Amino acid sequence: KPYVCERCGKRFVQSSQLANHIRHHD
Ligand SMILES: [Zn+2]
Repeated sequence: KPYVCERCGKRFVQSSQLANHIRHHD
């Protein structure tokens, strides 16, 4: 899955979790 945190370089299998991840960078 091409879903990686542009903000810290961590990626996720789930698009939801990646957005959840980056939501914590908001
Ligand atoms: Zn991140």
